Amino acid sequence: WEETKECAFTEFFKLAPLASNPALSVCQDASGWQMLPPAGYPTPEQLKLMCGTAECFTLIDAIKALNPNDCILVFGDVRLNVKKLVTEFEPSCF
Ligand code: NI
Repeated sequence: WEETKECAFTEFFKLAPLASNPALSVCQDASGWQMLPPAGYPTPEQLKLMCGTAECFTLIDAIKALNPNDCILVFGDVRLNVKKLVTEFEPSCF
């Protein structure tokens, strides 16, 4: 994956449909991990809760559906590659 190159700022606007996705607040509330605003990669306890929550799978797939680019999303001191995150999530649960 791309580990250095930053996303264009428009990458944030690509995330807009998640605000109309009911899986968003279910996953965030259940796990404590936030996509909006981005908290970055899940912490270990977060990931454990996400992997046991159906709606988190739904959300991650929803994010996949947005065609995230292979770049680093920067939000203050938060840095993550969303494309990497969503692609590696399911195996990360196993
Ligand atoms: Ni790489």
